[PDB]
Amino acid sequence: GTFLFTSESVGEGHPDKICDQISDAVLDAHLQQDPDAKVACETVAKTGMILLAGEITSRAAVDYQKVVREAVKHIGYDDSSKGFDYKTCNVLVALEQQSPDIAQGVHLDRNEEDIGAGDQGLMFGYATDETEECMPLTIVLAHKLNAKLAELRRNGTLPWLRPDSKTQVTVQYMQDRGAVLPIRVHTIVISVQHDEEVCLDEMRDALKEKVIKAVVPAKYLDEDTIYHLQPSGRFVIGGPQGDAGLTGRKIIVDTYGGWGAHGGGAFSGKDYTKVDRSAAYAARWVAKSLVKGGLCRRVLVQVSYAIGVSHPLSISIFHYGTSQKSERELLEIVKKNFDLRPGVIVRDLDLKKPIYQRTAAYGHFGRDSFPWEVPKKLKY
Amino acid sequence: GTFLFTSESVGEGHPDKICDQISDAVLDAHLQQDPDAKVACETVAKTGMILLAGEITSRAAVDYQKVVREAVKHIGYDDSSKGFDYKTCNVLVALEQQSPDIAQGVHLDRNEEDIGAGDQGLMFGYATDETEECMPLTIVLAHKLNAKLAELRRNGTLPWLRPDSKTQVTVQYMQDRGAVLPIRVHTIVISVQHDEEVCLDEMRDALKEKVIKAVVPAKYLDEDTIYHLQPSGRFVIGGPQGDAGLTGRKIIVDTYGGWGAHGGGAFSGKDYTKVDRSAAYAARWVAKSLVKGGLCRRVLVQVSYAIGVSHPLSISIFHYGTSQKSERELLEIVKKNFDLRPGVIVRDLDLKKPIYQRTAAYGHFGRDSFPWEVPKKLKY
Amino acid sequence: GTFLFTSESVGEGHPDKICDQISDAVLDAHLQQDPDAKVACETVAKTGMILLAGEITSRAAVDYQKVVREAVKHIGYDDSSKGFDYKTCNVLVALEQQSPDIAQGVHLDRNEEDIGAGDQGLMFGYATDETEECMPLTIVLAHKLNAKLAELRRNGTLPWLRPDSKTQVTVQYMQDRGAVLPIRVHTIVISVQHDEEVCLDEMRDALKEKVIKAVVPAKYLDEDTIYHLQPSGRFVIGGPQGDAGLTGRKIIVDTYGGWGAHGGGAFSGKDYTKVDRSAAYAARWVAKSLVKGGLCRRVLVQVSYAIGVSHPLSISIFHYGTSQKSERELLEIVKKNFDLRPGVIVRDLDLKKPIYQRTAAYGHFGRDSFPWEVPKKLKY
Amino acid sequence: GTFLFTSESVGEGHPDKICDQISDAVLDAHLQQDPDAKVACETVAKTGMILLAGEITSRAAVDYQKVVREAVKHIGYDDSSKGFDYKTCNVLVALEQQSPDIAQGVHLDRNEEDIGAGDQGLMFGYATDETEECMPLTIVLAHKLNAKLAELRRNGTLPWLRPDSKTQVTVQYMQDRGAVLPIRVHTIVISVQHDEEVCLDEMRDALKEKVIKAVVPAKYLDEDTIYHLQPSGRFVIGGPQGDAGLTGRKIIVDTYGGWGAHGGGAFSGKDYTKVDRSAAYAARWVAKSLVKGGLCRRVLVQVSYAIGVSHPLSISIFHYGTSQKSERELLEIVKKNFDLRPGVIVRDLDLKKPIYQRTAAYGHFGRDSFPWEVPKKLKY
Ligand SMILES: CC[S@@+](CC[C@H](N)C(=O)O)C[C@H]1O[C@@H](n2cnc3c(N)ncnc32)[C@H](O)[C@@H]1O
Ligand SMILES: CC[S@@+](CC[C@H](N)C(=O)O)C[C@H]1O[C@@H](n2cnc3c(N)ncnc32)[C@H](O)[C@@H]1O
Ligand SMILES: CC[S@@+](CC[C@H](N)C(=O)O)C[C@H]1O[C@@H](n2cnc3c(N)ncnc32)[C@H](O)[C@@H]1O
Ligand SMILES: CC[S@@+](CC[C@H](N)C(=O)O)C[C@H]1O[C@@H](n2cnc3c(N)ncnc32)[C@H](O)[C@@H]1O
Ligand SMILES: [K+]
Ligand SMILES: [K+]
Ligand SMILES: [K+]
Ligand SMILES: [K+]
Ligand SMILES: [Mg+2]
Ligand SMILES: [Mg+2]
Ligand SMILES: [Mg+2]
Ligand SMILES: [Mg+2]
Ligand SMILES: [Mg+2]
Ligand SMILES: [Mg+2]
Ligand SMILES: [Mg+2]
Ligand SMILES: [Mg+2]
Repeated sequence: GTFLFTSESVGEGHPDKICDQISDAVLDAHLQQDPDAKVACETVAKTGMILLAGEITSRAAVDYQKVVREAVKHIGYDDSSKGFDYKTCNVLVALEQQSPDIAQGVHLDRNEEDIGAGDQGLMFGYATDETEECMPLTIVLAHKLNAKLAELRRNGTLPWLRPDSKTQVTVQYMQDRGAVLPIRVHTIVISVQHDEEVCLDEMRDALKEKVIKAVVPAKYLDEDTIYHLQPSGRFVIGGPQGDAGLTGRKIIVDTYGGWGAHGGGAFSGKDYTKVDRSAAYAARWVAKSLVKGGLCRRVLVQVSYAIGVSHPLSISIFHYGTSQKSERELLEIVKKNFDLRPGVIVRDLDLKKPIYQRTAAYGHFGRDSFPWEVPKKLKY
Repeated sequence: GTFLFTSESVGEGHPDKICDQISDAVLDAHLQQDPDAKVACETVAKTGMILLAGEITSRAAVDYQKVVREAVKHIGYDDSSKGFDYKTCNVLVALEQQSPDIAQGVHLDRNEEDIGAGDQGLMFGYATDETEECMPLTIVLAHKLNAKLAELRRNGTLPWLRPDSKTQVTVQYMQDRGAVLPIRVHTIVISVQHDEEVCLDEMRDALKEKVIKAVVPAKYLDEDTIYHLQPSGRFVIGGPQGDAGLTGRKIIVDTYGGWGAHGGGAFSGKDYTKVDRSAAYAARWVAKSLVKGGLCRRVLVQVSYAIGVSHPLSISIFHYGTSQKSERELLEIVKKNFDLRPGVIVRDLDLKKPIYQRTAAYGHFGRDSFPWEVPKKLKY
Repeated sequence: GTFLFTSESVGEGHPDKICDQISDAVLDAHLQQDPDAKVACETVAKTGMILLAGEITSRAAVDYQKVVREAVKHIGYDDSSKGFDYKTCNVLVALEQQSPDIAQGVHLDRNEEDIGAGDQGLMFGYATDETEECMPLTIVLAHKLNAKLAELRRNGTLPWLRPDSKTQVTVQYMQDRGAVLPIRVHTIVISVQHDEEVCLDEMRDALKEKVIKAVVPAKYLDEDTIYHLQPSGRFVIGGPQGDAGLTGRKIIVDTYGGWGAHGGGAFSGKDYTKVDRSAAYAARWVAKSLVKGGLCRRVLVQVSYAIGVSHPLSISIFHYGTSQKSERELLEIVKKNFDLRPGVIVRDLDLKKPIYQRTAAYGHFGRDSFPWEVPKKLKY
Repeated sequence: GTFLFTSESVGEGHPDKICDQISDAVLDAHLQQDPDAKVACETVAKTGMILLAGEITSRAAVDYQKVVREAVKHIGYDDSSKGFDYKTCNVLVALEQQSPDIAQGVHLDRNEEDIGAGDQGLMFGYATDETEECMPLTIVLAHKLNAKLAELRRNGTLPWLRPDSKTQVTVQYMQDRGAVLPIRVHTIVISVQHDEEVCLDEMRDALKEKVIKAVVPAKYLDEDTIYHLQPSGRFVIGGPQGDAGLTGRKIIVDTYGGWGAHGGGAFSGKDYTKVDRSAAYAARWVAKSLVKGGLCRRVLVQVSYAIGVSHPLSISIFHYGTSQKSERELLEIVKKNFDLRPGVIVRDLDLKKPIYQRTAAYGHFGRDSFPWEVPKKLKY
């Protein structure tokens, strides 16, 4: 009856997450001036370099140097001794207008409600009753361990901490009629960039006492729990200097930590016409509405689109046997209650608001104060 | 009892797939000279630009200009009229050595069998008895539609075709005791870059008669099947000019098309010490061995690692109720029969051989002549 | 009594000259919207790449992709078969604001007439009565040979010509009391990029009959004149693909072809507060005013500046013995008649007008319709 | 009888000079392994970025990251607080092979002595008896002021100094039968990058007492000498962050500070087949041999070449009336005594030795221990 499941998360200074945050800072900067900006901004990070590459058509006047450098400052990379500095890094820009062939097929001369999907693709939403926020415990804990590191770095409790971090949590679960019940934490991994001066034993002691014990309820930890803390032994070189970063290379950290499924599309740097984002957000909204509405305990929702077509091509519901209603019955409830055209999702979820930089670390789901996390009351 | 599932694939000239192929061309070039090369090569593509960024420590002498340009030539981008040309594009290189802090924690002064995982992470393998190659029909068909386009482009049957393409296939399935049985094709999408001179009606006629009807068995197509062929209406601008590409932004196309699960790690540009690749390949091998061995009809396998630790932290088996044996029983069979340390996987699957460029389009799984696709005979 | 002197020139598609033209296209684009734009734009060209690097503080909204690509189109690089294409090349931008430390020292809170020099430096102007335009015959002929090539390329007379070209002219002169008198052309070199299909003998025949004989008066050519036409034997690979280009690497071609002197400063990509440009233009104006005013036959003028100081630090006149007046007397005439503060030069020479792209090939001096080429009437 | 002349120099951390030093570090790195390396390496510097662009064909295996970063370390940019750091800056490489069309025209299948010039162009050498090193006093003093700043920076006397500096020296001269005699220093400018903490009055006091008075003989300074010390008032932002740098943008600082003449060609990043360097070095050698041989007091030498042709196209001697021999007589002495083919100059001046990084700051001429500064004994 029991099994293991593992999820990971990364910190705000992880090189891939730096790129996601920058891409969404750029998106927000455009939306502040032009709510209808078309944005597809990829970021690449390596030693001393932020490169912006992609397509933007917008009426906004954006200072890319300022936006990029302020985002990196916020993350905490402000000195060459940390391996990266917002004041002195290179910022290169290779941005062009959106292809007119895409524009004519997707949104030119179309009513906002009837805007075509900005691309083809598939997307999944997922929800589980195992936590109040309707997310897997494995990823919730992984995120919280990274957030605790940032907190202790920023308040001076552990001044040897740097911004680049990774965590991983293995939980032992019991099966419960298709739902899952967390029993204990089996293994925790933490790797975090650090200054030259602190030794390994001090780091491992702090990671156990001030990070893990501050985040994970004691009821989940026991004599058998395995700890891999600074398992490489040394992590002075970090950030983009240690490892190249790219936008959209943490798509499982951004979503459900391996639970449910993923259709492949990245979120960050994209406006609402890119269904990779808007439709994945709507699918989460559907999944969370089904669980918080008491129709099931655990659920996966698939949707798909074709470029230039407003309505989804397919919708599917998988409830793992956790509902008295059939999956067909749930599908019909979803069809009666949701309009999954991108031009309607934008209204329902306020997707022209410049709130995207907030989403780009610690996961897009199970977080405070987003429209896709507020359940819709269902009629049936 | 029936449901829809959708998967996509992309062609060799899709900008993300260009980057995956280049990253693996670079990997292969190093492995040809130095079997123990440590490679973490990211590629970025935009109008007129290939950028290499990442970390390589190798004894090989590699001409990056030649490797990159030959890969782009193979894909078919050989003239400015197509939007990209291997002869005249910019190739920029920002490659450094692997971090010594990583090297000391992972492989320096370690026995090959006892090499630590090159990073933390989670990985999944999947197999399904619905096709002989043990892959989902949705993605098999999607891949084959892109390969047919490349074939007809290269043999001059449809000389208006360009290298950038995307396909998407929705299949109606029936449930069968946890396994899945394909009934019909519900919807097909094809978008492909084209020359200025061909009209939309000629393209849509050719896409139906010479591509779809040449790939999809007639038994799956009927009067109700939906066709979205060149749904944007125009796709002259394409390749990196139309849309920026990055390595590792097609991870679901590379694997199972939404079926099973994904741990988040990209494959291309990485040597065998990066468990994102080696352990995902081994997990496929386990999944396919369980199905071809008659122990189940459909199966998902999770594994996870910590950086610097050779043995996996967790292993999990999910059989969807398609075995007479318990999941615990299958886990014990897997533990008795496989050694999932990266330093052993490398031997079993010949992962120092320069065969990776072959994997970087049309999916890494269900393909001819790879060691991870040859089942292991199981003792129990 | 006789001696040789040699000067060179390059065509509009020479890689260095591509960069000068782009830098001045960017300058003009800013000046069209903001006459007080502070611009220091460097351009770099290599295979498939235009990079903009430098400092701009301006109220203008400039589309750098459009400006760069239109400039390259004008030059004639419009197909991958020519080695470079404005439609498909990479354009990268690394532009920041002008340093506030420079701004505060040079122009903030200063009256326009009393603006400080934007940098330290030295500059020279030169004029010679040997041609009506008051320029050395060697460089006048070199420029005209490149312009003839562009003409015959653009009108289809020699359709095998490509935009990248270089010329060089050696003239035998006689001394005449410090002035110089051209006697004959001693040697001509022409190298020009060409298509694969034309042979060397056809090219050399055309270069003699349709280019040289169309430009150089027959009185200068004789049986002893030496011709080095396509002396490398093959020049198919050309433009940035053959040789990297940078802004400000043709400063002698831009000025006097080795005659007179040079202080080292580049012209292109710089607004009027950069005395490298404004003061060199004023010094030409002084030199040409002295010669056209009948005060001398040949003259060199030096000026110099310190950053943040409005008046020149030094002014010097060298007349080669070609005046009845002393050099001291000429210096006093120049001091009475010219105000060489950058904030006054800007008024006199209309240096906020967007006419700089015009200057960036075929030399900045001896050209039609520039204020620095119209003599000032001198009082003394 | 008296006149002013002004020359400038820049420090090792001036952004243009950073690029020259890097380009020559790369050249030296290749020559250490392959004496016949063909090198044309341009460097570009901006905030956080070193870009290498150009053409190299060589048997050497060069680590461009190491070479670039070590050069920047030597200069003194080792912390983000100084505006640039060798440890954390971006290094990008866009290097290709030399064009085969150039190679076939210049050196393939040719005897070393009969190698063609690597390009067309003109070059000048100059010498003056006004100093023992046969250089203009104006530029000698300007160089020495920058070297003094570097000395006091590096020994901790003035720890507020940073690596980016510029100087300028105006000397009052008397005419002496075509030669020039220095009388006094008229004006000195010094601008140097500095830390936030030092005030302007302390800087100006130190610049006068510890720099100027330590370099310039007191006999040249008097009550009328003008001092412009930190004339901008503030220079905290500096190096590539303050101003973009490029290779070959200090060609007058590299040579004669405005005296004599310049043909336009840059020196740094080029092997001996590029006559811009080898022939300019030989022309200096000729000029210095004429002066040290007692044939004249001041002399200018022009040479020119065509690509693919070994012998110069023209040679000219201008002695300013400082010889009893005619210029024709001096030309014939030069022709009898020198062989100015690049394949002979290489032997005479040891131009395959990796000593070029040494030349790339403080001028290429008048410096200790170079073959072009050792006079040839002349037969006539
Ligand atoms: C796995 C190291 S790196 C990925 C592999 C690397 N591209 C290579 O060249 O081998 C991925 C992430 O892991 C973290 N990291 C970096 N250095 C260390 C280190 N010395 N120890 C532990 N973790 C580290 C950072 O987040 C980094 O982005
Ligand atoms: C969805 C177009 S693009 C992704 C959106 C784009 N970044 C934007 O700026 O809007 C993704 C892929 O879709 C394909 N594509 C490109 N142009 C067209 C087009 N005009 N019609 C249909 N498909 C197209 C290519 O594979 C391309 O990489
Ligand atoms: C001297 C060739 S290149 C400068 C040298 C080059 N960097 C190298 O790597 O050897 C300078 C210029 O010369 C012209 N050029 C280019 N190819 C040829 C050629 N094959 N024959 C004659 N001239 C040529 C172009 O203007 C070019 O910018
Ligand atoms: C003239 C400043 S800059 C050239 C102009 C600049 N591109 C602009 O955007 O206005 C040239 C050189 O001058 C020195 N410099 C930089 N900042 C200052 C400053 N604040 N005061 C004095 N000199 C300075 C450095 O060597 C620099 O490369
Ligand atoms: K990476
Ligand atoms: K993209
Ligand atoms: K060059
Ligand atoms: K500059
Ligand atoms: Mg990554
Ligand atoms: Mg997608
Ligand atoms: Mg993509
Ligand atoms: Mg990973
Ligand atoms: Mg050049
Ligand atoms: Mg200057
Ligand atoms: Mg400069
Ligand atoms: Mg030259």
